Amino acid sequence: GMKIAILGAMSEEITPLLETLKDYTKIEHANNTYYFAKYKDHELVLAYSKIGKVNSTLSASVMIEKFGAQVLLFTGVAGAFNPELEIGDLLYATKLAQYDLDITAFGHPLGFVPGNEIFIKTDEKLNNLALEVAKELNIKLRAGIIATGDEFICDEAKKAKIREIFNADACEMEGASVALVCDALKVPCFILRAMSDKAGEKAEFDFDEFVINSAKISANFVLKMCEKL
Amino acid sequence: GMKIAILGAMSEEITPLLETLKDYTKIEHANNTYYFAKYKDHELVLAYSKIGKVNSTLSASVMIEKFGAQVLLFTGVAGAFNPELEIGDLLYATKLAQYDLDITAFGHPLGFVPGNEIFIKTDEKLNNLALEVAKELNIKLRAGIIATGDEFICDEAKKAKIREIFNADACEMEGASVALVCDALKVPCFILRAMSDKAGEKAEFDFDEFVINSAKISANFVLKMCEKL
Ligand SMILES: CCC[C@H]1CN(Cc2c[nH]c3c(N)ncnc23)C[C@@H]1O
Ligand SMILES: CCC[C@H]1CN(Cc2c[nH]c3c(N)ncnc23)C[C@@H]1O
Repeated sequence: GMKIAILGAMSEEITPLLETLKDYTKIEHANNTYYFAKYKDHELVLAYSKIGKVNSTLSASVMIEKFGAQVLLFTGVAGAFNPELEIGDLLYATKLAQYDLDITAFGHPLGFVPGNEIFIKTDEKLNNLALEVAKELNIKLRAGIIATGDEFICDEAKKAKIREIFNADACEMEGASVALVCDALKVPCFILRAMSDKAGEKAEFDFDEFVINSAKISANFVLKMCEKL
Repeated sequence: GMKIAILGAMSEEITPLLETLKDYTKIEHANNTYYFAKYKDHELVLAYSKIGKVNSTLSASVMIEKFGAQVLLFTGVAGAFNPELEIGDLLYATKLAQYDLDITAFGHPLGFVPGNEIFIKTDEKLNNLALEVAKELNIKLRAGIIATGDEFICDEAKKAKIREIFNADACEMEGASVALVCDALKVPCFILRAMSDKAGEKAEFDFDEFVINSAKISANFVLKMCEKL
């Protein structure tokens, strides 16, 4: 009966969970709304953070430090880099980096600042739980590296560069920051993304067309994981 | 009295305060150390966050949500954009933006995400307090706009662009994120920076030469502000 945080970046990523849960209580905090529900005897706290690294860092910190979350599941969409990924495919992050954290003028690798590492890992036990849920429900699930930064990527050259440097399978704007917070606060973290676009030419149009559906796929999956916790 | 958080990004920005305080208690939390001291009968919490937006967001969130800080003073160094600023000069931020928060592909202004604003303001009463301290101690103090992002700027073209878009007087990697956290959590925030470099060609060398001294200037000033709180 651990307290579980479920976090997305946008309303579209969390609204499907709220509609499935049906009954919940709202609390205004940190210029946002935090939702509280009981799901199959688990206390849940849910929110969308708003877009980007700072917003998602704040929400993760609030869910743990203020509301006492003991596990955090992130659900949302992402831009696909690995050519085997199609729109709608699920990817969980084994590790994540910030591609736009840059003090390389002083000789450091891209994504590195003193005191930290380039990559942050997610929780092994949660990742193994996800694999058993995927097997149980006959859902295709890929493991990979996610590159996080505060830009919407819609450029083939930029995509290729980030993929080359970090061996990244997808990009988004919240994962590495959320995973960093959870690691710092000793909370098991799981980062799941469904592909909404391929992060190249006209990715903005694919995102618009597929965000609602891809968000539902990821949302469903994390709610099934809550059952096995 | 109110509980005061004093936050920097690097050891160089906070160590001068610790040496002045002499006596304090260290607590390991959020993969970092938080320092607790009494200064002229004011309860302080101090830390350096480590570099960048995510790290500084986390520390500000911890200081407020976990440790109950009621006011937050940020102290450190910055890269000067306004040509009237010289190395060592003090600038407090009236407002701040994230120059590298970019969903402009969907038509939004640079620095904007839905639910937030382009600029975040600092606390008027703290800024006026700083002006009285500057007058009292005969210290030159300038007000300006600070642009925040996760890159060390050492490029005249980048400097010119950020200055043009945001009317920014200086740049750094933590201010807008810290100010955003404080605003979200209803905590008065003050952001003070002493110039370490001019953010152009060979800014890395100027930073190295002047960081220790510039950091001490900012650190001294925020400690004097604590006396008037
Ligand atoms: C408004 C769009 C930005 C949302 C969607 N989300 C994930 C994402 C999907 N496709 C992406 C791409 N091509 N680049 C970056 N990130 C993403 C990150 C922000 O919360
Ligand atoms: C590795 C050094 C970067 C430190 C110093 N700090 C302020 C700063 C001074 N000069 C700057 C410039 N030209 N660009 C960005 N930021 C800065 C931001 C990071 O915490």
